[PDB]
Amino acid sequence: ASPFRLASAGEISEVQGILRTAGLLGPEKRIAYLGVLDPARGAGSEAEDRRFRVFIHDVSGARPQEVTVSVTNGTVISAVELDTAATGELPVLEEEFEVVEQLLATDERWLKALAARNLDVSKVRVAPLSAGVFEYAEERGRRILRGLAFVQDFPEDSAWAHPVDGLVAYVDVVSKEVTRVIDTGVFPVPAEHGNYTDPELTGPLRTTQKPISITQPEGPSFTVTGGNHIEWEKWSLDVGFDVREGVVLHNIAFRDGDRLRPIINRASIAEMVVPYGDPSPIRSWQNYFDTGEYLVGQYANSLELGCDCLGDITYLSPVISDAFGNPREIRNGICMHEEDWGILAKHSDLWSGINYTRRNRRMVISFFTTIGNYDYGFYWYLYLDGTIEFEAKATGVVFTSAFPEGGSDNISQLAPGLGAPFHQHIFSARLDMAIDGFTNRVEEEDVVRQTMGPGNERGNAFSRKRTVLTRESEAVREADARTGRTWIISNPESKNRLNEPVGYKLHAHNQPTLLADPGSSIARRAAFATKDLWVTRYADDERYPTGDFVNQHSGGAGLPSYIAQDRDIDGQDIVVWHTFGLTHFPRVEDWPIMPVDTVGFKLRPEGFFDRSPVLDVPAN
Amino acid sequence: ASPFRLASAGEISEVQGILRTAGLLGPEKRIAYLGVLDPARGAGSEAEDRRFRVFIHDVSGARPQEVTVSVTNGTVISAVELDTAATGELPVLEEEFEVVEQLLATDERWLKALAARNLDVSKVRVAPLSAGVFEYAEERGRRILRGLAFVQDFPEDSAWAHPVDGLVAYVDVVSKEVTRVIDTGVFPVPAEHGNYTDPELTGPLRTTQKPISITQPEGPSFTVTGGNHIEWEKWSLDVGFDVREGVVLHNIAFRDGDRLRPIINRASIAEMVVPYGDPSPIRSWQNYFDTGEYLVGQYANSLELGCDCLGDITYLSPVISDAFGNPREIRNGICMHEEDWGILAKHSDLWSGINYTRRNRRMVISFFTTIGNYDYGFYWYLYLDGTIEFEAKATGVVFTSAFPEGGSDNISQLAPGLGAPFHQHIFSARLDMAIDGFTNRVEEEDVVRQTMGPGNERGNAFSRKRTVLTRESEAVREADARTGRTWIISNPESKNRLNEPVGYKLHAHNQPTLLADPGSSIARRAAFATKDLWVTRYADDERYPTGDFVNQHSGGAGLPSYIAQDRDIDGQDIVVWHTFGLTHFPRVEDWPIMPVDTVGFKLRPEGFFDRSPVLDVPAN
Repeated sequence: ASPFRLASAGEISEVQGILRTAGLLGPEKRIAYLGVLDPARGAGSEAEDRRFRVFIHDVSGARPQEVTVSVTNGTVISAVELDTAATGELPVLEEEFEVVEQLLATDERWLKALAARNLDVSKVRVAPLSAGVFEYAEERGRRILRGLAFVQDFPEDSAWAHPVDGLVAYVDVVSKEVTRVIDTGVFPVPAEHGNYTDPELTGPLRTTQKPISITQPEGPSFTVTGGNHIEWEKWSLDVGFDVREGVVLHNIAFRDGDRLRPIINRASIAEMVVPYGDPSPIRSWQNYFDTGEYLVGQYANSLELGCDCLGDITYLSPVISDAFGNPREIRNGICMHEEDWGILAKHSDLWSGINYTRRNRRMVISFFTTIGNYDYGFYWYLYLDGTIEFEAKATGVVFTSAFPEGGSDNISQLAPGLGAPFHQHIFSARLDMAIDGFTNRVEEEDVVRQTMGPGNERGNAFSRKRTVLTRESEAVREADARTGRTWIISNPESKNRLNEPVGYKLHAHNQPTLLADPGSSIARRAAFATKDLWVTRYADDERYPTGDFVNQHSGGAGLPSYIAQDRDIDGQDIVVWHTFGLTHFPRVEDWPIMPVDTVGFKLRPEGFFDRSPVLDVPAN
Repeated sequence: ASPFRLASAGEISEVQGILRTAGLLGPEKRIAYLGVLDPARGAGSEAEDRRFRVFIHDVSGARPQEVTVSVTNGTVISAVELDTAATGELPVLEEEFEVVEQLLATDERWLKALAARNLDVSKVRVAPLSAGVFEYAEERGRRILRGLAFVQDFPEDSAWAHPVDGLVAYVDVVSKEVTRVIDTGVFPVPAEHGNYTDPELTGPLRTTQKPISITQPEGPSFTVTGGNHIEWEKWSLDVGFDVREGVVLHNIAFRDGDRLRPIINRASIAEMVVPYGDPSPIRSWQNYFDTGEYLVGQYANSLELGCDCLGDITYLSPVISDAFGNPREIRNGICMHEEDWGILAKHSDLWSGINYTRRNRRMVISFFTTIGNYDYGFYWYLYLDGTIEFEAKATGVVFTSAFPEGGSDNISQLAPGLGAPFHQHIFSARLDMAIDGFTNRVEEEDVVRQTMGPGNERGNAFSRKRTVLTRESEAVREADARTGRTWIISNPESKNRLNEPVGYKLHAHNQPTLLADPGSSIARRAAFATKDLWVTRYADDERYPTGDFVNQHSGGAGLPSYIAQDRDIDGQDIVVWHTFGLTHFPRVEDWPIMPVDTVGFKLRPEGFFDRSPVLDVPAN
């Protein structure tokens, strides 16, 4: 049908079948990751060769393996044994989070820690956080997780309101042993509850809200064919889904007259880091790689009609694989609908007497993911005028700590005795560019100010400078809001009627990048977050900014290594990597449940079309 | 009733009556401006003393006058004669724009200019642009306008498509004489039409768009009392309207429990400049002060249902005064409605098993204004969580020129032989702060990075610094996106339950400010645009960043002078002035009609409330 179609339950089963028949899926193997591979560069090869990539964990202690399978031919294409102590461990497993509370419950030094605090073990919940690479040399090669405790007064209580400070415990999940229990001191456990559902806290619910009914009596303007192909207002694309990256967009093209023009080949949020700014030994190791370590698409929520998505909604229910190879369906995990977006263009002309007004619309493709305390919304927008935008919505419950008596320079106080450490939410978007084809280049555009004098008189002139990025070694860029720095991706071999290269301009929000000291562990492991834009030559194996195995890997694996190749990017098949995020100094208004905050970027046509592409929109 | 209510037709008439009876409104007087004054600082004075301010122009040649009237008592409170050659001229009059095409039509040197270009005078439209203060010493004291020609092939033709380059003419509108006609050279007149209504250009209109129906079967959630008082989701305010500033917001307060908390006293866009970056003598003088010189609210459009504002709309029809003192009604000039705004807060908790989701809503108050080629949308948003946001939407038709053969560093080409000079759209918001009262202060917050070492180990810590602005002379600030610079406005005498000052944080977009050389005419006249934030001590006569008489004034009159007073702003009655804008390098996609582009800012609660203020929102 289409080589970009969503993986079916049948295919997941066939992989389990092929892995089983080839002796790779024994009773002790666990699938840490499984996802389809994208078709190869060279769409000339006719015939579907639907391949999958599988990361197989081993519970007895044996070396894990990276396996590639071809469901079409029913064979295993390759299988490599992995040296995790070198290339990094595999993604964490759902079944492993549950082991850290169980193991520590019967640990003598943990129980002694809780006794000194008069805390009942049946009420202590332990949060299984990923472990970076720090001092501890005995963790190398071993699959570790770290726990932090939160007291839950009753089954429906928000344990986040009761952090147990001064206590951390490392645990080896494979051999199932607690490697350490560190107790720096006793901190009072914040007693105030944080139950945003308790009528005591909420007070009487407002009755002033009248309904806002959004419908489409004739149905949506977009069509879905082949399960995931979308056709909307001249736009064309395929909505894919990977258990690691979540929603992924393929073949984004625009129908310019009698021509389907490609813009972006593949787009996804390829990584996401949440570094913590608390210098305390109890949290200085805290860094979530939501995409790399936990796999974003795995924890996707099922969206509800009227609550999560309002209007005329069309859902997609992606198919994931559980740890044993059985197909698992995320029902209504993808929302799709069109939205009104105010005025698109308007002018009341005095001379002609013509009054013109046109409404704008955007299409929305979204999914939500929950990862421990936080929930994130991923939104992609396509507008009538050719603009493409991405938006991340951060919500959920802020990670808490104890607010030290003397106050703190790295923690916010949210209630009496309750703290919340400073952190960032950093995203990395992978944009496989196909601006009117694969011959693309990136130019950095700066505004330039002119001194009053020769050309200038009056001193009113100002210009713009554009330098082309030619080699990968000079494609690592920093933002500059003062000079209005932006980046244009063009195709030198495709020109508009004015005989100028077609292009698209990238507008960043210019928020701060990674604040962690340059020599820190997190700086090395998340080097991508230290710069706003990276451009690399395309390669099939260069998929993530942090590499393929992020969990407990030591650093350098992603972009810093790809970039060292110093490949030519002037008029080639390039990939743009945009770093963007939020610096969060939690405020009282964020407790007990955090209201949505947002970050993103957008891409607008820069001489792509011959004139305005929305001249043919009617007036409803 | 309420001293903030909209000026009625009756009051406008009474002013005409009082001005007439006092011999100030003779047959030769023209009202260049008329608007109510805001109540005095000291709301203790009971009894309405509804005053008005009137700028009276004189057509015979006599000195204009600034008059203050009290419609309540039926008397003229004060009347001063103005020396325009010193303090600046009055705003331009509608009846004066029409004189510049008529005068030049019978001017020998103009006709000779058009003859050399084989252009028929009955087809040449002249655009009456405001005149700054430049070389010409003979313009001082005289009321001047400058014209630029555009050919209109037929009555419904878009003349913007046919700029007549190399030609400018200055005209004295009061004595009605053409002072100069400058012809630098003949430029080919772009022949391609730009009629976005012509089916040739539009092609067949799309039929793929299905309706999006937005209704409210039970009516809106907001109430309007006293003609302009709004009560919506704990929000309280008065929607005013001034012919110069447009929509103005008064007494913005939030109902926190059994308490109506003030946040902002008065908010408006007090100035707006559109500088042009073309160094050519034909346009190097071009600078629109949309608010200062043309009066934004005067050119407000009447909004249509379904086209301009969609949903359950409630209109306000402000009353302006024509040039003779007669009440003129702008029907449906103000749109008001509430909008759904996605997810407000959401979390699916593993430990408690509780799945929480709440939708967000924003209220919208908007109006649109047309000024020559451009149309601007002014939008104010109030969200459930206490966030306040402003958004300017730029559209219309780009001002065109001839694209020089050798190309240009300050002009964009939009079609064959058709150019469009570089420019900016700069806005200035005046925020009269009343954060929980009038004892406010402004702190500039910067993110601070920490070196790996002592407190830090691991090098993961990062903080925030906050310096208070105490004297007006140190309250002139520049943005810094790299360190995440923001500004918090707090009330040192009001504290939250954690015993910390209540506040609100200002988030700017960090776009570039004025690019014009420091010593230029426009830099002096629009000094406010050279810095992102200004804070001044409140005073009744300090109303605009550019002063009271912007037209042909030489510079320094606004903020640079107010600021020199060096008044204490630490815990006083302060006013925040935020500069924000768009740098526009027109692209082909902007021709023939420009799609909406936006700028703005927002203010979010920073420890204002004791906890999240949206805990009581229900789940519809």
